[PDB]
This record gives sequence, C-alpha cells and structure tokens, in this order.
Amino acid sequence: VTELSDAQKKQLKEQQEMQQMYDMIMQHKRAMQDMQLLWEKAVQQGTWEHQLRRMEMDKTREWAEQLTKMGIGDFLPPDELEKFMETFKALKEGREPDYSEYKEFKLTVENIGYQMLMKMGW
Amino acid sequence: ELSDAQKKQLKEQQEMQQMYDMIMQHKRAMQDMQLLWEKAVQTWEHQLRRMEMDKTREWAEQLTKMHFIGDFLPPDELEKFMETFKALKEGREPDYSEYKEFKLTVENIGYQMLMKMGW
Repeated sequence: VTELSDAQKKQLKEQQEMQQMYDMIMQHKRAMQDMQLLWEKAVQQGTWEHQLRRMEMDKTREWAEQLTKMGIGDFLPPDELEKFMETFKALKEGREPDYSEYKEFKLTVENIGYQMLMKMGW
Repeated sequence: ELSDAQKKQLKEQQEMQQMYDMIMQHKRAMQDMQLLWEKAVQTWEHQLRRMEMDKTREWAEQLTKMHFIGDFLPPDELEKFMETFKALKEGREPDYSEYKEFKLTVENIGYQMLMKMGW
C-alpha cells in the first residue's frame, strides 16, 4: 500500500496487527484440533501417544515463537516468568519438559495470546 | 424508535461490553491477590492462596451462568476440569498444579467467549 499519510500508516498497521493476532490464534486452535483427532483415531487402534505428544509440543513451541515476534514479562509475575522461560528453553533445545509443566506452559501461551488480542481491541 | 437491526447491534454491543468488564474486573482481582500474596512472602500466604482459589471458583461459576463448557474442552480435559471445579466447590484443596491448570483453563474460556462476541 503506497503513499499513505502517517495517520494512515498507523491505523493500517494496527488493523493488520490485530488481524494477524486473530489469525494466528485460529491457526493454533486449528492445529490443536487436528492433533486431537489424530489421537482419537490412534487410540481407536503407547509409542504413538508419545509421538503425538512431541509433535504437539513442537507446535506449541512454534506458536510461542510467533507470539514473541508479535510483541511479556508484562504478563507474568516473577516466578511464573522464570518457569515459562525455562520450559520455553527446553522445548527450543528439543528436550521434553515434565508433562504438567508443559501443560501449564501451553495454557499460559494461549492465555497470553488472548490478552494480546484483547489489548489490541479495547 | 430503533429498528430491529439497530436493537440487535445495541444488544450485541452491550453483551460484549458486559463480558469485557467482567473479564477485566476478574483480572484485576487476581492482580490484587497476587500482589498481596507476594508480600506475604516478604500461614498467611497460604490463606491468601485459598481466597484466590475461591475467587477463581466464583469466576468459573459466573462464566457458567452464561453443556456450554464442554464446548471448549475435549472430553478428557472436561473431566479433570469438573473434578477440580467440584473439589473447589466442596472446599477441598487440589494439587496446586491441578489448580493452576484449572485457573488458566477457566480464564482462556472467558477470553474465548469474549472472542466469539467480538469476531
């Protein structure tokens, strides 16, 4: 989009940024649903559940990477931040965190995603 | 005299703004409990933690008043969610990692219903 005023560049970047935050949240929701059905069908048949788990963990790490580039200490109190970053680190290094902390990290990532969308609206 | 289409806009706008308000007020109440709990950490810290769980439990009852929660969780996640919810209702104290995940799940459900209204 060429020849915008400064006013126009500001409105448009906000619109597109809200829209991308939204689309990414729906993408992450889509991919999680797909992982879900994959597991519902594998159980309709042990080593599979751990494979699906690792695939899911990598998609969650990706979505967290996307969120970082969209913006977070602003969202977490000190103790939660250290744990969040630790788990993020293990996922990045390809290690497998404790399942309960992975679940906590995943919910936290989705939680921050929503808070960001909410700050862009409103 | 508003038209039918205009009443619908007005009603949708109010329900959204009412949903936005309740989320913001719950968030601020969680921020207060977090701040008070941090200063209990330089028991009382445990007592502030228990009231926080109660405020989460109240928030979850509030959202439910608006069947409709199994819309957000696959049936496995649904079961754990209701066990923790029922533990809280009955005055039991769950595993703290069981509570944290219920807290975050409750919150993400609130964000999702706001999101449905707004998009």
